[PDB]
Amino acid sequence: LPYDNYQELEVIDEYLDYIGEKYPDVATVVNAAESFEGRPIKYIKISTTNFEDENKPVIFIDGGIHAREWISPPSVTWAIHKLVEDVTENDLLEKFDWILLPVVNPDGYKYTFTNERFWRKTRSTNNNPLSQICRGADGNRNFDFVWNSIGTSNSPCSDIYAGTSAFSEVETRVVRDILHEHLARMALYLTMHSFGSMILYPWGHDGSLSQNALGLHTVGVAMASVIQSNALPNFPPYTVGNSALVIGYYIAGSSEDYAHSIGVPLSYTYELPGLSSGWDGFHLPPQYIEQVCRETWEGIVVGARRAGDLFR
Ligand SMILES: [Y+2]
Ligand SMILES: [Zn+2]
Repeated sequence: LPYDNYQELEVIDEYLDYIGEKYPDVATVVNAAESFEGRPIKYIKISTTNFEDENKPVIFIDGGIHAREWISPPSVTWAIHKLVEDVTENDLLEKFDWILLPVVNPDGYKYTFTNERFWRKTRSTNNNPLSQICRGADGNRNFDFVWNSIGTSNSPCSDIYAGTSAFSEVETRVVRDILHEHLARMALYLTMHSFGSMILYPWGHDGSLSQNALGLHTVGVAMASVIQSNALPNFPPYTVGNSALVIGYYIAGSSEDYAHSIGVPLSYTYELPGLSSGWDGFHLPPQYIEQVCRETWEGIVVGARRAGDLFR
């Protein structure tokens, strides 16, 4: 178990393989692709009907796009634990099929363990020689959404580098392929990040509302509310709202915006808690990991329920 520590990439990976092997009648692990460096990228597919009954919408949750945000992956694997290992909300398996990608960017995650704790990009290089020095691209700037128009830098060494082109990163292409393959029945998309205790929705490039703003801000407020009553007295309150207006700046190329631009009705970027305003924020004290994973699961429960209502 040990949700008492931030686990290594191999541990997270081995966990999906454990769920896949132990509960094959409800879970299926798929090795999407290979990261830039050769590491397998994996997600797990949970369904009590083998993804066959298309009348059941899909819930897609992912984390680990940003290497340094360590609290992100365990929140995703805790959802996997709650969906397969300790099912206390049976209606969630009845009503939906699920896809969870704990770590979208494995080369960057591992690298925060082996080399630099606060690296955020991927670890790719390209025909351009300067990429030998400046590796990777900001994954949450890589999606084809007004790509590179704002919130980025053309320097391959910037941490907000958008990549050589939209979806130039295989890690980002994996998320894309999931969105499209399940677009028809995807009721909700949650991409987990850190930190700020925030639940953000499109649009991130200009801070304007989308046609589905009412539902977005209603289900968020409802998720943020259940978190709050399950949270620890010392944690800050959740802020719900438009991504750009809450986060304070404009960003082009996010996965949340991209997912919304192609039709996913409810798509949010969850900025999990941090207790220090600086780099320390990306390292919520370990003793809190199981708590943040637990409360965040209560948010996911309310949000998947509300999203199911609004999808029908
Ligand atoms: Y460095
Ligand atoms: Zn992030």
